[PDB]
Amino acid sequence: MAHHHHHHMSGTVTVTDSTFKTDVLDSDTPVLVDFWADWCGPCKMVAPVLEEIANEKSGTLKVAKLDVDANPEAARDFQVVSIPTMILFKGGTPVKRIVGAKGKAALLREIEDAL
Repeated sequence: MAHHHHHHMSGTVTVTDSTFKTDVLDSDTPVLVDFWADWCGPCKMVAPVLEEIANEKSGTLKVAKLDVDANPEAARDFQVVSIPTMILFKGGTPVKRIVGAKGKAALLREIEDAL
């Protein structure tokens, strides 16, 4: 029976729903979740633009993603009409929400401006 693992070390990782309340909820940090495709089309465009905000933000936060194609129920559950959707959580709660495939600048404004 192996308990310890070497997966947590991995930076960007998708957090399951059952583990969400164990990771997000538990942790008291701003969880950046993105509800888009399986990561290929849009992710390729929102790859750098997203990394920028993270690089400037800090190196502690966590970036979670989910493939809508596989988890379509989760989309509608959180009102998701567009593919490039994102929700800025904080302590297991949707404090902010941003949607749209734009540059780091704009994407960054959608947050602060929304705050």
